[PDB]
Amino acid sequence: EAVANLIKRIEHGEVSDEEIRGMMKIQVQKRLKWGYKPTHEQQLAQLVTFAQSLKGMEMAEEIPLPFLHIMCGKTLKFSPGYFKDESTTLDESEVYMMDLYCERAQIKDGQSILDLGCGHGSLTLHVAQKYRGCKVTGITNSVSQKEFIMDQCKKLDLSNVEIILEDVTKFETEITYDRIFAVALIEHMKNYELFLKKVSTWIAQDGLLFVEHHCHKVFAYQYEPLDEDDWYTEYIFPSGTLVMSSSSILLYFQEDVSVVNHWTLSGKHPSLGFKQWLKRLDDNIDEVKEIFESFYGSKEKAMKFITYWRVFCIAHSQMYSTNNGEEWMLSQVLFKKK
Amino acid sequence: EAVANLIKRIEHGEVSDEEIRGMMKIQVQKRLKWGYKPTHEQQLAQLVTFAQSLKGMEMAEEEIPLPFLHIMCGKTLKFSPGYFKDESTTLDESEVYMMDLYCERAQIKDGQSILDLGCGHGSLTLHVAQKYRGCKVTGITNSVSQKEFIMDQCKKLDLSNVEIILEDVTKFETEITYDRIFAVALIEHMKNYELFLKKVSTWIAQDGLLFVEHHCHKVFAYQYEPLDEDDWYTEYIFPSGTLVMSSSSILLYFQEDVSVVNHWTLSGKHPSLGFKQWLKRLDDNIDEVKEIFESFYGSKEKAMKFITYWRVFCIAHSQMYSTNNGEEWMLSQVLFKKK
Ligand SMILES: Nc1ncnc2c1ncn2[C@@H]1O[C@H](CSCC[C@H](N)C(=O)O)[C@@H](O)[C@H]1O
Ligand SMILES: Nc1ncnc2c1ncn2[C@@H]1O[C@H](CSCC[C@H](N)C(=O)O)[C@@H](O)[C@H]1O
Repeated sequence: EAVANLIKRIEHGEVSDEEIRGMMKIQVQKRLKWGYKPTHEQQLAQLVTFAQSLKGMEMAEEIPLPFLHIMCGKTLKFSPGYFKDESTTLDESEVYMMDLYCERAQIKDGQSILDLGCGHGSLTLHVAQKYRGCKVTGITNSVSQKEFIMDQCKKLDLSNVEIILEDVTKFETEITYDRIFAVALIEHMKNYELFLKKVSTWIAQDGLLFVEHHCHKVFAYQYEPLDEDDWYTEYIFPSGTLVMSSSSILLYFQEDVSVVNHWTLSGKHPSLGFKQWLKRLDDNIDEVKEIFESFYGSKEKAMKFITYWRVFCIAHSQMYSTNNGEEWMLSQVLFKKK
Repeated sequence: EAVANLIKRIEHGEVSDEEIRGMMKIQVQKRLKWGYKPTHEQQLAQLVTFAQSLKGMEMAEEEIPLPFLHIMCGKTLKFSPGYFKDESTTLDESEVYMMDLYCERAQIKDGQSILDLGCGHGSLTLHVAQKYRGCKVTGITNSVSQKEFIMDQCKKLDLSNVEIILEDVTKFETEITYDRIFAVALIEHMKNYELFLKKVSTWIAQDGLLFVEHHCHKVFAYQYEPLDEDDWYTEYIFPSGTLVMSSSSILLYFQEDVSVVNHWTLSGKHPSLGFKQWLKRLDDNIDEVKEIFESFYGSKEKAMKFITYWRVFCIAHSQMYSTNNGEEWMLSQVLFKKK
């Protein structure tokens, strides 16, 4: 009704960025009041019941490279950076975070490395160049992502990268790997039990699996609108029904792997990154328009996608900033095979 | 150290119950300030670091008159919390309510083999054996007098499905496996949960389950080390060893040999009310308690030291579990399967 009509106003510029923030603040408080319970007994039961529900699901149920070069940092990382102090640039945050992944996943030169859902190869190429004795295998289901990475290997003279074009949920191999990364991938999964069971078979003897997931600190939820006045949910997530995990949810999925270590990082880090994405978009908006008009085939369709990404950045920067980054945040889990 | 004189003053009856309660409220606020951190990153790191420290430790560190337990405890001599539906619920009712809750949550069925680790005076061992005559129930305790009490109860109650093994659980070797294992208020006596759960996991039969209940803090874990030089509680209540207060989530990090099927907590109101009932029963029978302790401990002064211990124990722990409407210290129940 108005949920369709309010959007078009935003796309015309009738809604300022601060009004967008004010709207998402309303969305945030409704989600938080929905998720929190007055007793720990109820709060825990809500989580366990949610985790059990994922076990009755399937394991799981496009963006122009020139645009990603503008919005994302130099490594095209499609996942948060680590900000030491916001003199930290977007480019610096990508490297800081990937070195943190390497430290926490206990990467050693010479190991075989598997990067599941490698995207445009930020971590695949980071590890391959930093540890030249490693063999790094990335898996992506995107032809253009694989082609970009293989082209980077040429420009960078890398001989130790292989990219496999597959659906991770259907992939099968007899090969095992010393280290497996899944950075911002379980966000696209539903039955974590089946996902971790399959991945576990790929872990070599004494190997490790490192997972980073966006989450809320306490509770988990499917992206379903909260009431009639909720537009964010189906605007940002039009199709499918994905899951926002909680920081502790993977602790309940240790049938085939066991937790070695578990960390969280404050929502400040993803918030600062989304702010940088928006700034880069805005500072180059004319070039963004030409890229999108060429790819999407018209001015109006180009500006709908531009509005999407701006709202995406503004809304998620507000969400992750909530209460000094102590609501939505990042969870990193290190697993060994079990 | 004037802490000794404080202790000797409590024993001679010059420190009121309200003073003990107030002392514990101060202790509680200190422990909470110590444990809580301003960011989840720090809070979680504190818990994971603590869990990892247990993995390098020993499984555990290397006698109460029966007539006293008959007075203080409920009818089944349960040395662990009851479940209070209302505050019409009596102590005796709370024991049965809780043991029936254990049977429900551990999915107990007639005919199963049951192992009750650290069975104490047999509240749950006897509860299950009486309820399910096709079950074979084995309890393990390291106390001769506890075993003898349970076997005497088996005579009185005409039960033939109970065996009590007299053993230290941390050194116990068996190749028997069991459909259901209980560890109720036992890991409170353990340090290396990893080593403990590894050993117990070998006793779980095919498709079997292990049910653990532990007292805990909701968020953080700690060893019973004094917080400062004014802390009397820690070393008065725990005159030996470096025992551990678990957190409600800590066993989630010990799933190498067992994996979590379900996980619940219950409010600190339940243990709080139980300790209040223990104290009331002690006080309502103080003359016999003195008679029992004067005989067992010989001197009226040593008897007073031990009466005082149990009163302070009940007062302080009732206060501790009541903190913030029962939402700080509480009970955690975890159901595990093998592998
Ligand atoms: N079943 C599947 N098989 C392969 N890739 C998948 C997948 N489901 C999702 N993905 C991909 O996984 C990625 C998650 S985004 C993160 C990409 C990369 N890890 C980084 O940090 O930059 C996306 O590129 C998405 O298209
Ligand atoms: N290593 C060990 N071996 C056997 N029993 C032990 C033990 N360490 C502690 N215990 C016993 O475990 C019991 C914990 S108190 C709880 C007893 C019983 N589960 C109940 O709920 O009533 C005490 O009896 C204590 O002495």
